[PDB]
Amino acid sequence: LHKEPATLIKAIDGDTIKIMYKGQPMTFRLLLVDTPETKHPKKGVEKYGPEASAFTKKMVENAKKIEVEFDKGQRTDKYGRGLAYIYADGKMVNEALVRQGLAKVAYVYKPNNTHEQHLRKSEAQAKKEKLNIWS
Repeated sequence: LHKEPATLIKAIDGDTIKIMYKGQPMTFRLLLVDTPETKHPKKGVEKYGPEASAFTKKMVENAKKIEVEFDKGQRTDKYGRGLAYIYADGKMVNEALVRQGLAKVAYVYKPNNTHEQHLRKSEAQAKKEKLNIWS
């Protein structure tokens, strides 16, 4: 797995960010994490939804460099969204959200599950600290 440079275009939700990748605007979905949504299909603006959303947004908007890291499996989902680990200044956005109890580790689909263990380790820590979602 390789990190590739990308440019922020706009944060959309806790789990979705629009980025310029290899010169193309693309919507990216954060791999392996589910955050509460402000959009969400059925639901709507669930609890911690606005919180996860502001977290992702501040973190990617205040970064000097954003990098995209594809997993070993398919790289887009059925909506055309990129499936990646997103890094802000060397820090993985997907892990940061899980470490703060602002996301749960998702339904996992091999072979896109390389950082599954790391994330689960951060999820257990946030639960144990009883943070946000976990309180």
